[PDB]
Amino acid sequence: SHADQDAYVADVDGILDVLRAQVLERIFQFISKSALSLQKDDRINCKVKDEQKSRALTIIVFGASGDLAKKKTFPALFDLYCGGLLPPEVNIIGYARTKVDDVEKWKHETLMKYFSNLSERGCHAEDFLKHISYFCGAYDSVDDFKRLDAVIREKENAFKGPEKGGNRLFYLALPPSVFASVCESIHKGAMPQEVGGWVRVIIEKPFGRDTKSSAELSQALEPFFDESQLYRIDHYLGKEMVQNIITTRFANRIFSAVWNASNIACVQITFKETIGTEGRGGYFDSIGIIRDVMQNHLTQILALLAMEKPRSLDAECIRDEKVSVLKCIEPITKENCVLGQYTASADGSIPGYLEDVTVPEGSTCPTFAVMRLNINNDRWAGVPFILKAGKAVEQKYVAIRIQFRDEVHPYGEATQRNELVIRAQPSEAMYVKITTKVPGGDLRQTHQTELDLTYLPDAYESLINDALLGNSTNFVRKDELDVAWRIFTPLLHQIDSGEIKPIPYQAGTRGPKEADEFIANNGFKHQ
Amino acid sequence: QDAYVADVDGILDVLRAQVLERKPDIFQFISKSALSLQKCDRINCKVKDEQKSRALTIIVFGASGDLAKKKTFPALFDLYCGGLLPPEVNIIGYARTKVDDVEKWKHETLMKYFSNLSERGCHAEDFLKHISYFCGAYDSVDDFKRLDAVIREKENAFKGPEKGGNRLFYLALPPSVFASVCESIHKGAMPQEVGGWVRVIIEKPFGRDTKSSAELSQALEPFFDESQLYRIDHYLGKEMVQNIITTRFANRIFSAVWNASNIACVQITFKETIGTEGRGGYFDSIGIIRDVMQNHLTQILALLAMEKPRSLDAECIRDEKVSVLKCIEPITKENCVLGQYTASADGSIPGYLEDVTVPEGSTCPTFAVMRLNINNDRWAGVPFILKAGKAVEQKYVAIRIQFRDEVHPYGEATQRNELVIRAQPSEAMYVKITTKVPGDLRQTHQTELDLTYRLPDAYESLINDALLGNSTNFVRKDELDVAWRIFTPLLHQIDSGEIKPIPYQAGTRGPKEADEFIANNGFKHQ
Amino acid sequence: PRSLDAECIRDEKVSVLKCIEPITKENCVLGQYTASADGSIPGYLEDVTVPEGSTCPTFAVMRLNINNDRWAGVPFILKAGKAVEQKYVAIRIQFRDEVHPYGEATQRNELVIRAQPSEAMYVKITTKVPGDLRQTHQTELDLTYRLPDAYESLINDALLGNSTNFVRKDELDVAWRIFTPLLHQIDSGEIKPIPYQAGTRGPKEADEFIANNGFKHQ
Amino acid sequence: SHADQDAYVADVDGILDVLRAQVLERIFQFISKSALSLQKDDRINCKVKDEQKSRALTIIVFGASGDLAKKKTFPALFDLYCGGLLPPEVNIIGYARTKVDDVEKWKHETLMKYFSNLSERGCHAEDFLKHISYFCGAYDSVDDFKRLDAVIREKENAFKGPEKGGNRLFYLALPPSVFASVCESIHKGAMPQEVGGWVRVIIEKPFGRDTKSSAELSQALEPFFDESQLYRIDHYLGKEMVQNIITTRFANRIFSAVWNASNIACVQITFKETIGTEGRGGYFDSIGIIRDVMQNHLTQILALLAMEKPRSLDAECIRDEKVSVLKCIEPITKENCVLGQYTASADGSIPGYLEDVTVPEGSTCPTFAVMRLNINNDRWAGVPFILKAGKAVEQKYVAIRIQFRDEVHPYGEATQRNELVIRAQPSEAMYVKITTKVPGGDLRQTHQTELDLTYLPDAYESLINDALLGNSTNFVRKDELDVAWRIFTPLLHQIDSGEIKPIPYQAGTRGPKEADEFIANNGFKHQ
Repeated sequence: SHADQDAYVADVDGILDVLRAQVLERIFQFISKSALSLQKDDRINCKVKDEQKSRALTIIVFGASGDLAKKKTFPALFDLYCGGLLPPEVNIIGYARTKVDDVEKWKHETLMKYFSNLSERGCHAEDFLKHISYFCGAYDSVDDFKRLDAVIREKENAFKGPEKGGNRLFYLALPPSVFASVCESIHKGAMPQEVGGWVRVIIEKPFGRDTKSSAELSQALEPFFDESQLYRIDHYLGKEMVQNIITTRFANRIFSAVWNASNIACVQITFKETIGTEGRGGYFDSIGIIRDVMQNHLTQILALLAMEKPRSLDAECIRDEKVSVLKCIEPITKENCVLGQYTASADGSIPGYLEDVTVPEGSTCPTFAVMRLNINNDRWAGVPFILKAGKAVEQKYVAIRIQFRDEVHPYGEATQRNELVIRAQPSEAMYVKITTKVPGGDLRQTHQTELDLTYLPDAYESLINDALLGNSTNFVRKDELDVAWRIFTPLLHQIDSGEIKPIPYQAGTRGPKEADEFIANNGFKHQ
Repeated sequence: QDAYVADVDGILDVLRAQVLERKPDIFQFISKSALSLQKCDRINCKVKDEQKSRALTIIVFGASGDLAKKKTFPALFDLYCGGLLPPEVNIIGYARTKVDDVEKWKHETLMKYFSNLSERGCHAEDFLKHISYFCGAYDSVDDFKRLDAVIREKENAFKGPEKGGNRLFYLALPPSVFASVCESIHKGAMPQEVGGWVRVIIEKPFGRDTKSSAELSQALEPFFDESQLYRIDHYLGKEMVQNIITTRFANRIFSAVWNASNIACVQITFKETIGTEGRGGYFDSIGIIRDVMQNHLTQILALLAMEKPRSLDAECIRDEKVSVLKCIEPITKENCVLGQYTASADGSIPGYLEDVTVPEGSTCPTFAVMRLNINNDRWAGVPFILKAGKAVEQKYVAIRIQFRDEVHPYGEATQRNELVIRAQPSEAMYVKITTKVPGDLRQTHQTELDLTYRLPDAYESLINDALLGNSTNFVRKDELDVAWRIFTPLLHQIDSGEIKPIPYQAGTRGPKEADEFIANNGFKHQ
Repeated sequence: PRSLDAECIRDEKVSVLKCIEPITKENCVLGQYTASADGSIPGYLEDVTVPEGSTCPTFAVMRLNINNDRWAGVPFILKAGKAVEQKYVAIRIQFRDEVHPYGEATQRNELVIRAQPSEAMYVKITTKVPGDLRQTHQTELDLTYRLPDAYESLINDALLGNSTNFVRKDELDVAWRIFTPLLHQIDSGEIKPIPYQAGTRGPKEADEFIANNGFKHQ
Repeated sequence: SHADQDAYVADVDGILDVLRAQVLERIFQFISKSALSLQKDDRINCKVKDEQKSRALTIIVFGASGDLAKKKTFPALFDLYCGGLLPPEVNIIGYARTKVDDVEKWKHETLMKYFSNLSERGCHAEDFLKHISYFCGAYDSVDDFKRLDAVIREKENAFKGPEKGGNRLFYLALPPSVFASVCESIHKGAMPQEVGGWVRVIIEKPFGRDTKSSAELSQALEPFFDESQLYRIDHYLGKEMVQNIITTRFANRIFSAVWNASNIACVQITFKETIGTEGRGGYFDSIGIIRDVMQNHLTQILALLAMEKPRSLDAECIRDEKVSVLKCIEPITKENCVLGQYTASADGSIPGYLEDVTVPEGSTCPTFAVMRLNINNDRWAGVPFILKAGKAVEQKYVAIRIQFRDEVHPYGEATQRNELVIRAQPSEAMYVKITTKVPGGDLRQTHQTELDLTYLPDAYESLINDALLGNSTNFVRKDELDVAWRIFTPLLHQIDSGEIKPIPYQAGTRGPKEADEFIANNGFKHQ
């Protein structure tokens, strides 16, 4: 029955392929006619693409003096440069409100301080600054963007290459409250030239804090930029993990056939940090652990892991699949959620969550959450999916763990549950645990063995790269974002209404003992 | 063309997604989705010889109003493109505001709202040539005499055999000015004695209770009679009414089951996803019952429940509409559940009370389920349920007739048959029955039999009907009176606060209590 | 098996063999070796103790059909050859391809259990290469963690009284019923061995037979 | 990519060198430990060698009365003597079946007639004969070899030098049919004394006539003598050409870096003689031009020229390389071979091949062959290699010609293909053709110039010398010989089966016009 669902998809896809094979030799009405008839039977080595070095490119980092841009975005562009993935004629413009006199001292004192000191990159720092300009403006004056437009065209017409016009990535390293005006501004007069050039806009979290707030922003931006252009970025989702999820499964019959209710006992996605929040109640307390990394980061990982088979690796096909599976998820219930808030470490080195000037005294805000999701579809019905996130815990870990059902017969206690782990932190690792024979001679003399399925810019860097390459896969689409918010918002309301409460846990522990009881009571068996 | 490799792949991508959602048993589904994925011409004149034999003038009062410019004029345009207006048709937009440039007015106020369809848009300029603007009062006899002269002008120039002219007056106005417009027409701009009829379309609301409605009917009747008067309900399509009347009355099978001994319940449902959209203030005076239930749903009920007409002539159908309505008991508060929408989850629809033009403490229902009792031989003890809702989970209008179950012998291997007539979001009509599956008789399948074989839309259908003089789908004076007597006690109870609307979230089905009410009044889910 | 006891394993050996249809001549390609290029292996017919006109096969590929729920329509191919290109004994399970979505960026997974010329057991899968998902690599996962050799293992087994790897009487009977019609057809001359040169893989027709019965090379 | 292959070899060799540098200061397990840790980061002037004049040496020329021995081997030993490369105590024994009475008249009438008359050597003839003995025996009687053994020990114990025992070179100037018995005979009782002495055995062509025949001989000899002892000799491969091939390339970055597919357009190895076969159909007709010089002589030249880089100049390292590259050669096809047979010269002075009593009338035997080999490896894939051999042609020539790809841009017709020529006959010559500027002044005014890369016993003599010195480089090893035969045998079969036929050509012409068309159609452009 599980085999027939997959077979039905594979049949449909096979029928579409033979239509495709025909309708690529000389119209909708040829589909219907063929349907009836089928029935009857060191130096930066440039790695960039040709199209990439074929037209001009300007990256505009708006809010260029803000912490995010100088400490993260520009150092990330710097690494892409060093790794030979920026086009060689790349123009980069930091835009910001403060007027500046010595442009070169700004690049050095505001930007360079934060570049990578590593000796493999030290050499290139000054090289990369030749590509950077400064521009002083506001985020709402149509004037300033007409001025910017002229500056961009200056650099664009100066390009020494075949195609005219210029591609423009607008990076809004800004508070979301200004996204709408900046976007309207770019629409009114800083879009790429008519002759040629794509436009793309990277926007930064938070993408609202609930269904309502998030949809307001989407409605606000959608008059000016469509889903082929907008790129809602998640700093923590890396290429390497996404490929581990998609390829390992979908390229391989062995894994594909077991990726279902009939074979999987339980699935946990875990995001754990030893660091706390000290001195950042300024952002965190309003947000909480669920909105911070679970609604956005863990849920995209879930979507990629649980989705049905896309017909191809085209980005929007994958995104279609993320949306369909997210739509099968029941809104999380307060009955399926255990919350924590951290207090001071036993040793007394790390201070508790409430022990912070920037945190409302008596705050009830969760720094820890374990929850069970139910995915109601043919593939997943009944399978526990556990999401876990926690700050100030025992170790820094990010992994998927899939636990498969035991074969009780006939090995019994001489075997145990196979598992598959996809780890991204503290380092990349992907393995299956299986039971093998030992040499030298009874059949029940067995070992556990971990098979290593394993065969560079970091997560953030590779997202900027994908956006330059025009690949939307790992970016949350508008519809996708809405559904995710609908999965979490009702629980978030019950939390704000006090209906469930965080359990205290000392910084440096696993978290609340009740969380582990919860996990073990939701289908997981300790190895 | 590496963008031919692309677009067909997207086509396939859409087909794929269709089949994986619906999951057919696949070639034929792909076949019939390819054809649903497809689905400078001269206007061929489809008009009768009586219609081309005399001049026609259509006068839209309130022409610069939202109803007339967004709905009436685009409708007339569609009829023009469809060949359903005579070739020499004269249409006059009458309004109170002076206009420097009538040609600008035509482009900016009307053409803006014409269907931007390829096979329509290229007639727009030809259509505007049939349209004039006229500036006047709605109550001054001299203005209608000046209108009369503007019309006679066009009539007396008619390039055709009969003299005089037919005049359709469309009153796209508040009901408060109808009496004065009608009187003004009576005294000032009736058709020429030499020849032509006068017809007058008037828009809802037709009062807000028995008394006010009767007052309004008495205020109009000295000027126009029920052969002239056309109380339009925009939603009642020709296609759904043929479904209701022919399927039943032409067939022994459906005639024979259309009664108390075979029908468990009947539900007439009107659902929209839109809210009041800023215009809460206006709606707050009316409420959902007066808005669509006392008028639209009740006409549907009438047609569904009537005895057999002495003929298929319009007034015979109307007589039967009247007779069955006369058998309906006034709705009680106990047989009524009210709702009032709150904000949608994504906030695209603000709550009904969030609208600043809605007064604090409003108790106005945006949703209503109720039960009517038709006390006659055909219907005694059969629950008729009317349901109407704004800001619910989908856009949908349908009749669902559920027949009594056959307990023996199939037991749980069968369930209640249904006949469904849907008008929105598309036309369908079908029966759910149980059939065998291709050893045991107990192995059965619920199956749907499609009974249903650019036509004009429901509103356009009614305007065409009024041009041809077919009264069928218009509420007659006596019919209207009786309809108000069904609902007015309930409305009084509601206005005295005896029933309170239950809050529901916009985008949901409505209050859980409304579904329980349906399930408690003869409906089974299965 | 109902358990890992020897006779339970043997019961199951018997049951599955009982589901196999007798091999037909049409599902059999025969070979007979000729002299190696360097003459180190004289041709089969050059041996004086071989009678003139011998039609005896030194090589055989054939297909068996296991008619049960688990195996219906799965080709099982047995191949045995003398004087071919290498010394080798292995099981190769090839899994069905995932056409969508990787297309030509993937290929059929395999599980291989080799005993000769050394023990190996491994799965071929496709994995990602460390931007595009379409960039993939075929990789081999070793599943295998002076022990006695195969023959010594069996004698030890007989000393300990473990029957597992020995053909039981009923099992044997059933095995003969799989092959005997084919052997009769072969002894009546209805199939003729194709000459192949010693040191080569065997007749080209044997490889084509494999490729025509569900195996893809890639 | 071509640069990365060479770089990979040079890296590996560099890693092995640092292992070598460590593991020469105090075991396999030290390789693995150092591997992980490297990751984390007139009168004869005697020219002979000391070892040579340090132990006794007996050269036994078996079949000493045969034509080969008296006309070639003994005169060749005579020249080595004159050139001061035989040890001064050298014993030389001619062995043969005829019983002889006056040993001194045999040396004079059978041997001396054929020594070099040249006045620089005339003087030494009688000197060299003092070193020669005669021995009468058969090639299968264990008795005779025990008798020989005693005679050798006689001469060996009489040696007036430090080390005891005696080194023995057995030279089988014999028909190959007797190699096996003579070798068994020497094994049974004429090997060097236990105390000391190497044994070496020179055997003479033909080494079979195909894969099967050649491997029989190898199996026959290998019970008695291994590959450090057996010396399959090719009279025509000279030291001077071998060094030109190996040194010029492998000692020099300039040549090494261009010795590949990416730079070379085509390569021809040519062996041409004006002489015919008259009165030697007795050997030739059974053999043909392909087996005579192409399978054996041209192919060793090819191997040396095409081989990958050996880690050192140790002989067996070079031979390993000859084998690996030979293994990359596709068996020659009849589609890639043009054959000729010569008829009488136009002038009518040289008689045709069939015009000979010792030649089967109607013989189809090729006196001429041009063929294309494909070497399927990273270095050579797609590069035409043309072998050409012909008897009774226009000139006596033996040369390698390497034709490099044109640099079309930017000199155009003011430049042409560089070439490298290594000639051995009619005289030694090695040059590159390149394009230079002329003085007195446009950049496109250019000349062709041949650079001379040039800075003594003959070919045969220097092979006997290498064998005395124990150097196997220019001798075909057992595995090497097998692979070469596998490259040629299938074509030789198609030839014997008549599937391609020789074209007639008049003695004294280039050969068949079709051969030159063939060459020009296989990548070569005339200068």
